[PDB]
Amino acid sequence: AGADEERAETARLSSFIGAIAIGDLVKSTLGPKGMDKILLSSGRDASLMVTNDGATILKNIGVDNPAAKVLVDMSRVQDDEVGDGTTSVTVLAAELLREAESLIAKKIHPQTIIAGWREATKAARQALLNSAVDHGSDEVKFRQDLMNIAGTTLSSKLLTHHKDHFTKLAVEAVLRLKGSGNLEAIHVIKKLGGSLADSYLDEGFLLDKKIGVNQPKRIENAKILIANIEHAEKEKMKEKVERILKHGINCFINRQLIYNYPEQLFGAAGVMAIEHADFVGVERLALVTGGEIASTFDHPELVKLGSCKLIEEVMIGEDKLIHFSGVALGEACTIVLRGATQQILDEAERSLHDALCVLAQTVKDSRTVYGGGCSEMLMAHAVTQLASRTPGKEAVAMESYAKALRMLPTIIADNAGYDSADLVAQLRAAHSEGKTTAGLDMKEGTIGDMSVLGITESFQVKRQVLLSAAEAAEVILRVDNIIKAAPR
Amino acid sequence: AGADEERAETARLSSFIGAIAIGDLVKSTLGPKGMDKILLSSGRDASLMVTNDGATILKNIGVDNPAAKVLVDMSRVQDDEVGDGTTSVTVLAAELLREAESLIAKKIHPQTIIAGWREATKAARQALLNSAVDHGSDEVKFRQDLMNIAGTTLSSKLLTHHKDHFTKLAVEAVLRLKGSGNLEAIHVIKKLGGSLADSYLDEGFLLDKKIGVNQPKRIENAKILIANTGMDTDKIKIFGSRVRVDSTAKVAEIEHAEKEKMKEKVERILKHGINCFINRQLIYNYPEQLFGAAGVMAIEHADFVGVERLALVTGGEIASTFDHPELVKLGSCKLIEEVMIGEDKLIHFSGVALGEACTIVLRGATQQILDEAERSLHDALCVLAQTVKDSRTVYGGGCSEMLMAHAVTQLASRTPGKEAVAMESYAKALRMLPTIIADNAGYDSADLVAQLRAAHSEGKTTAGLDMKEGTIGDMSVLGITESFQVKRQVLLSAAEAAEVILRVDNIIKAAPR
Amino acid sequence: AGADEERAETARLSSFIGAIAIGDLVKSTLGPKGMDKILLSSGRDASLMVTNDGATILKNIGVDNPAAKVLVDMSRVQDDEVGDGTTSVTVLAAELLREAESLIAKKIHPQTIIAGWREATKAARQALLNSAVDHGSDEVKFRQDLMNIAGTTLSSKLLTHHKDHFTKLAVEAVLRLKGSGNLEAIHVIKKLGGSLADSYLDEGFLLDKKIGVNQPKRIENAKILIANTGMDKMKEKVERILKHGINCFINRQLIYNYPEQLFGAAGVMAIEHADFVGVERLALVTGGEIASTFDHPELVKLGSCKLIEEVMIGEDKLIHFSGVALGEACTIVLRGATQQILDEAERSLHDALCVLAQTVKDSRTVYGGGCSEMLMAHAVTQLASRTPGKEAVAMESYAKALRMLPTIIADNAGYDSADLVAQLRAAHSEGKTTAGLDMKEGTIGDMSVLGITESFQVKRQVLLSAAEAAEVILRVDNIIKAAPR
Amino acid sequence: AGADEERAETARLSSFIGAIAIGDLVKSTLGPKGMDKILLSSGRDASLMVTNDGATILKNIGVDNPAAKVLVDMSRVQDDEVGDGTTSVTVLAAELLREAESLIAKKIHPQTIIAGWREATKAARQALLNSAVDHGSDEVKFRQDLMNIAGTTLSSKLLTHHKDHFTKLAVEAVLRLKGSGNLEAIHVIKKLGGSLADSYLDEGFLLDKKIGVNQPKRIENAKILIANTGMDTDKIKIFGSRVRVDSTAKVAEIEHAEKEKMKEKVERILKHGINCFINRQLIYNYPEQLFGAAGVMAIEHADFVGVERLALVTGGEIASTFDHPELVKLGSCKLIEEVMIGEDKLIHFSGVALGEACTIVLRGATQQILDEAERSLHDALCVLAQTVKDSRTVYGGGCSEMLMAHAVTQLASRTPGKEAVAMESYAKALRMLPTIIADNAGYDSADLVAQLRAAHSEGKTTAGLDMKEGTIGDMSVLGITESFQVKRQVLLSAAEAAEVILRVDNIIKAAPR
Repeated sequence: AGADEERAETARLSSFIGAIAIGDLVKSTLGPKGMDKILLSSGRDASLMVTNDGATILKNIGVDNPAAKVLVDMSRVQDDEVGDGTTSVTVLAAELLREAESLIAKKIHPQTIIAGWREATKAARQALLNSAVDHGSDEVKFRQDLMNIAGTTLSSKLLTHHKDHFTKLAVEAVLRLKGSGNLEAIHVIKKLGGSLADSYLDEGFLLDKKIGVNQPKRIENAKILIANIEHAEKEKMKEKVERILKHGINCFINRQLIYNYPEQLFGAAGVMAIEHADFVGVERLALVTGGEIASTFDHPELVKLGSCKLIEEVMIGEDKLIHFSGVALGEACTIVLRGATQQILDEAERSLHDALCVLAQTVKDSRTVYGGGCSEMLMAHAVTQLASRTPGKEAVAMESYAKALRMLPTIIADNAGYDSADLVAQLRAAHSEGKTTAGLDMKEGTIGDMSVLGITESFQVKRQVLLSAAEAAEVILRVDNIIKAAPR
Repeated sequence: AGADEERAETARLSSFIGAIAIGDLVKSTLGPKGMDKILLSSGRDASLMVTNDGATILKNIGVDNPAAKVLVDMSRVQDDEVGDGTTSVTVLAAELLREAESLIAKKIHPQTIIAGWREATKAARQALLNSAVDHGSDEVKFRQDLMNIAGTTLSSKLLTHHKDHFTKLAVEAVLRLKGSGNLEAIHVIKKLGGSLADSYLDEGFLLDKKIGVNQPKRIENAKILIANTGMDTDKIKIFGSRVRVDSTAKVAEIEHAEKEKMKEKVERILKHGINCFINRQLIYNYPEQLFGAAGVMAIEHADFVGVERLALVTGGEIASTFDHPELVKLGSCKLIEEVMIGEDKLIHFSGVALGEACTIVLRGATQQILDEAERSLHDALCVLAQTVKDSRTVYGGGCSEMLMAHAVTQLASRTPGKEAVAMESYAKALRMLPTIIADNAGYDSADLVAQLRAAHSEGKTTAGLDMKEGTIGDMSVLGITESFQVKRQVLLSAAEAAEVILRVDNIIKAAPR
Repeated sequence: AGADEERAETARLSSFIGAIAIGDLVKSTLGPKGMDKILLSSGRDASLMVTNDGATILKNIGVDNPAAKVLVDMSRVQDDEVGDGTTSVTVLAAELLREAESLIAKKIHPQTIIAGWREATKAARQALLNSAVDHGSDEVKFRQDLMNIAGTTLSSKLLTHHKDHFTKLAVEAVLRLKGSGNLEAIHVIKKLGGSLADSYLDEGFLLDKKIGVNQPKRIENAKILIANTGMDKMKEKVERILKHGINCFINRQLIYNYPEQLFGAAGVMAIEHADFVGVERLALVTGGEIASTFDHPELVKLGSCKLIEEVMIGEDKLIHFSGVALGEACTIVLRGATQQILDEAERSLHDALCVLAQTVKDSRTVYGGGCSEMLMAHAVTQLASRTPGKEAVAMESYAKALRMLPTIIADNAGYDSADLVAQLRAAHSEGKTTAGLDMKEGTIGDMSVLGITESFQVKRQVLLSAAEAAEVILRVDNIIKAAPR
Repeated sequence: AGADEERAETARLSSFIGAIAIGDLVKSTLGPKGMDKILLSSGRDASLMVTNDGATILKNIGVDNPAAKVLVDMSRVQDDEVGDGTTSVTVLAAELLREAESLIAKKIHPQTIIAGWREATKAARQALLNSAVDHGSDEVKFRQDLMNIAGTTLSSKLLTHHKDHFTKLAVEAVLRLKGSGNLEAIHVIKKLGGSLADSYLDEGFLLDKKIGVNQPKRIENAKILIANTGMDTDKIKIFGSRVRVDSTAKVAEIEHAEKEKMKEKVERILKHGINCFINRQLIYNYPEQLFGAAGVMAIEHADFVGVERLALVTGGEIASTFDHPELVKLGSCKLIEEVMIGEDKLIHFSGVALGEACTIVLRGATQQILDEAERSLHDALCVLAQTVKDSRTVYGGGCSEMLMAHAVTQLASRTPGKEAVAMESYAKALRMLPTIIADNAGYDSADLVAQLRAAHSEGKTTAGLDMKEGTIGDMSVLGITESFQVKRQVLLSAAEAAEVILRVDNIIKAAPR
């Protein structure tokens, strides 16, 4: 018999070990004091990637022979419906495995124990019916629009002091982006500087390049041009200007290298040109400006369409950047974030991305549950009764699944800056009482009414995680006759 | 000549160790709650090969120095007559070796113990034409088409939580396939996503490739072109040099030649009404612009295995140089289209006039467990083809094995000297199988042995090992049956294979390399 | 992904060691007795670079595996806003790590302590707004212009013999600079010549080139031509040239020899291979021009006429562009004995140039010499006991961090630091804002009389930077770098 | 390596060690239950050779420094005269060295003992004409063709279950081979598919090659063409340089010349009706297209040994340049087809007018054991031809050996001791064969030797060792007899082979080793 064939302690052990390694990096990731991690791999890579977004980093690397890559793969499917909030789904699945060592002690066919997954099914649907849910989300909405879930996504981030304001801003972006238009060209970049808003909302696309030191500082009623013996050269210079002056051209964007002679002309003319502009920015721009047909210098007049509300290069603080705004279409937009400048700040890139996808499905699902772990504690109180009442080893299955839910309250609290045991202690009493609105308040250090906060979780997050968490655990109970394995 | 010299007992030890190692990995697999395990090999494979079928996994890799690969090789010949169901045959041979320690204490000649192997042929009587087996297999059959044996083969396999449905599907595939044709062009692939059914049973042949973004979405009344030689043209055997030509107007001569190559492809193609072009290799860029405007869909670097299968299905192609079109090419016309299965974009060839060959498509939840379907798929194809045309089956769950065991113990004493001891050791070899079935179950093996024997001795052949139950039950209610053929060949298989292990050192042939 | 992984107690230690190593090198660089440090590297380094200014040397090199480069990187953003004065911000951030040993003694959760940083948010108020004052820096100002902060800024620098005079000069530059809105046109170079003044203030831009050992010395009502393309034909250049009255030609590249004979007879001074960077500033200065082919003259070119001449300075002969109409851009020229200490001036100026531009805009400053530093410590001690407690242990620890600064300033000076710290606190608690550490005295004295003051901006930004940067350290692992192994 | 450091008596030891090493390996080979051995070597070999025939493996390899190959080399001359049957002669020679230890304490002139070999001719002239004999074998013969000695040759080999049937087949092969025509063109190969018969008789020659994917599947009324020179054209007597052409304009002239080679082959081909072309070497690509359209099957790189044999079979041909077709070549037109032996593909040439040369194809149930058939077949082919030609035989199963042993023991003692001691040592040497026959039989050796001697001493020549019985039985009833020639020349040759052993040490083959 060839190859390494493992199922029993052998499969379970490897599954066990894969889950424990992932949980330690991820646990610090969740909540207000969530920690940013940068990964550098020695060999076959040359830089450190900053991602404290659990979904993004896990997808990127297939580090070991032990099983975990497939478990990792299913999270992204989750991340398109809701996906986000905080990365808690992976952590819960991992701890479920730890009780399995206890299971070897009971030394029997563990498949009967598989009933825990059945238990997961009732518990999953139970949280889909029991408690209070939002009835709002009218469309546009005066202020139930945000200050809610994005804030919870933001809760996972330290930057959430001035930032909670920024989170509010993201819904304005979604309100403009809904209906017939698809969830297309959305661009966000953080910047160096300090103001009350700590962010500006553009009515257009944001780019980072400059023609040269010479040229007009900014342009208004702007026109945009996008392009795919020495005396003879001058003819190229003049044709450009002759076509240029009549239009009133204010800005030129070129995907590739730009010839030096025209640069001189642009400065005097009052026209801003961009050398080697990135192609991806351009495609988003075409949808935004109304598009144009890009070919040879014949491109001018009406083959070119150009929006003109306002194009300017503005110092936001440290580094100069160029702002395109006021697109007539409204389908494609850009949001500019600001911060104190840290890896923790790059964390915000995750948060907003997390926020845009969630609202798209918030209107479509018309269903939500309370955030801050309110949903999770309530399920736990109900499941505890269930374990003892049922007969057999089935009860063992049911009891272990129930205690898994305990960690979410603990994980949010641990990164809070407050002691988890007391938190776990106080939290359970409130939820048991039958008070659904009450949950974990990171800001107050204890428990409070999150309805006021407005924090809510989208309906899709609870149903996909609970059913799919099974892969981590199914491997555990296929059989447990305990023989070999190759631990790590 | 060439060291590694072993004889008698020294030879037995290398042999003895190989048999014990194989049994523990394979033991887990047998029965309704069997085992599926993930294989990593590193350096030359770089992926997870989790295999349920003992036969499939054993053939793929020759892991170590001790001899066992040859014993493994023999199982496939058994498979190419049926040798599947649930893997049990390898285990019987392994336990044969344990009695050998007993044999040294015997103090007789060890090589007429070997004559015991002819006894194994005699043992064939116990499992052959002994006990009623099955009825049915009318042809096309309304309800006996499946939900029987495939389900049991699958029962030992984990995938059966959703795969038991897949198993039912496979006989539909055999009904279309069976006839004087024999067994060709059955193409089956696994998909990285899907629905509850987890399989879609396509009308014809399924391939996954696209010409490029520019080109028409569908073609109908389709013509198919297959070429041995690529579209690419230039260098030949001898470059003649990397060239620049002596002036301005001769550069044009080389450029012009490329245009002709374009011209031949369009002129021949348009008359035929060419809907799709499939080439097993690199495709030259110039023709690609042409195909888009024409309304023709081409496939770059199509796999040769897919192409040959397609040729049988379409009606064949004579694959030569650009003269290849019109009648040297036989094109079947129905529909060729690129469709999305439910996730990834694939191209479907269907509506084949021949009808001889068909394609099965599988879908899943994206895990190690999903790749399980790929291996189990191979396992399923073998069971169903044989079950319908052999018109014979035996009760599963080890029911057949215990009944045989009761009769064999009696036989050894009955014979006189030399014949008696050899045959008895073979007889006890049947006893481990009941134990192996129960052990993977998660239920107590010792309890199982005494209760099991009592039901078989009594005469009720239906009773067997019920893993779901944890005790002994009625096998027939389950619908668990084993192909008749697996038992007939295994008895012959075990006899020749078991003593291979008793004579060992390092056995021959592979085919000259 | 692989990497090197450290967490909670072990990760903190690596952070701990990086902070302590930096503080010892930087501590010697504070106040009138600051020590000059010299460094050498091989590969992309050409020669020994010696920098008093902590920010300049730290930015240049990421020497080893331990984490510290990002903390270091941050100080420069502060520098554009102000940064300098004396390097102390790095020291305060470093010492806050010492209380971490105390945190293990706490034995619970390091995150809760982090609340003190919020308490610091309350700060940047009580430090300077309240407690210590400076009422002045009204605008331009007759005598508070200098003989103040620059002297302290240069105190850390050994140059301060002749150099303190140089420092006085720097505030004159700010006065012209203030009004329009922002800094982006100041150029500073050092010369190999020597004089008591040790510096000349140029009303325009300074460049170091000559046409050749021929051509007129002086041009009048000068017109300036800048060309993108090289001169590498004779008649076209002269015909266009004569009509303009062309006094000087500057080309950013190789120049062709035939033209050169013509320029001398005409009475036109040309510059060969003038650096592009100098030219770009000149364009803003002179109104700019479009530097095209030989169609360049007349209208596409703009020229500023005042005085362009070659004048010897000390030893070397330099060419002076001056009298710019715009007024936005100005050039500072420094001269000295000619030693690594002289190069120290290059390090030293990027410590005073930035401060002054900011001094007019803030309209606020604080007394220097650590006067602000001890007073803030007295105020913060009260805060720890008043806040109920979680925010208190953390807050008290921050307060004691301020105690080291008085000690570091004294240590540099050549006096017993504890005695110094001791005498210092009594004067600050008294209510006299002006009183501070007088290193020359060896005791405490009136900071205002010898003039030292610190920009308001340095203290308010540092509080935000030192604190927030320090907390990222406890949670952050690996830090951006190559890290093979 | 310089000085061996062995002295006079120890010189004897090197001979002594060589004899003991060889006897154990050959020991399993003898008698109805024998073991098959596989050898693996690195250094100018290939992949594992398996030899049941002791003579074949010993002859092929010069493994080590001690003397033995010269003894070994001798067995082949025996093989031409008779050879095979079972390998026993090597075993007896090795045994005689064991008594030499007894001889050292026998403070007696060792060379006198040599006279034993002088009287070893007594075994030579006494075994001959005083025991058994065969007098039949008329020619072809209805039942004496086999089911005799070949079965005995096979008996030494375990395969005797399915295999004894195969041995019977071999005589059919010898009968067709007999007449005034010569010993030419015999070829045997095995197939990996199971059948009870395990063999098929092919009327013609078997080869395994094909023209390509295109071409008619089979041909009928076939004409065969063999070429001494390759289809490839360019080199000629004078190369014309290794050039090509300075552009692609002038490339056309060279290409045109190629077409003429294509034309000559078709013109000559069509008139003849040519159905198959066989060439021993590389085949040029251009003609390949021609053959497919014409309907002619050609073979690329055909092996020369098969070809030469084929020529005798087809009536032959004169192979030279392309002038070679029509009358210069003679072809046999019965049937040439590529047929699948239910498994691995191969091509069959059949219906030869000459009848002089024929080929045997064997099929295997599934094991190492049927490569054994290659091993076994060689033994069966040679033995039967000898039985008819010699017109003499002796009883098998060791019947001959015990009788002679009884006769030898009396002569030594009753003659003068100088000639007596030598003779007596020789006598007990014959004793081991009875022991080895029983040893591989399955019964205790001690009991067997004892019961054996009493029956032979009494006077029944027919009685011998019945391995199936485990005791002594009537040899004649089982039909086992040994060719008279195997006994006749072994006694003479063994006597002169053993003599070279005691006196001479170091000896071996060629240098580099």
